[PDB]
Amino acid sequence: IRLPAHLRLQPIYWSRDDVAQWLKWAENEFSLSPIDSNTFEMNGKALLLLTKEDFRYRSPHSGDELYELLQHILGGELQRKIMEVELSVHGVTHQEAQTALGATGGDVVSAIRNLKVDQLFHLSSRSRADAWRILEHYQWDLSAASRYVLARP
Ligand SMILES: [K+]
Repeated sequence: IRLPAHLRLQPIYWSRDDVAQWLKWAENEFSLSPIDSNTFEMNGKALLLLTKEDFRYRSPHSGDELYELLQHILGGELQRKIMEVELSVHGVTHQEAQTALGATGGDVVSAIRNLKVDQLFHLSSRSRADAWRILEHYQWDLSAASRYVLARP
């Protein structure tokens, strides 16, 4: 039906109060069994990281419904992807994560690798093929690849 204010923002901006308000909205809109407000004590970012099994454990009556709503109706899937990209590539901005996912078609794996080469390339005068060499050499661990180039004699 109609989503309330604040619930219209992306889930990554949902506060812990917004999440409780979301649960209330879904309960009334979908005639769910009463959901205790202390069932998801976390903000919208955390919410996106729970698995479907986690939603079922926390709400046996409605967990799977809530997951599908959040992830596949309210845009949770893309926001989980951008958050994984941003957290897998230190130094990446949120806007940059969105841009890289779009540039790879929602392929999280390609987007992370593309940003890792960008980040390592940014640390020195070495070329992009040099940065690729060090990343491949270090099994795409950006932390170790970075320290290799920073600690050269
Ligand atoms: K590029």
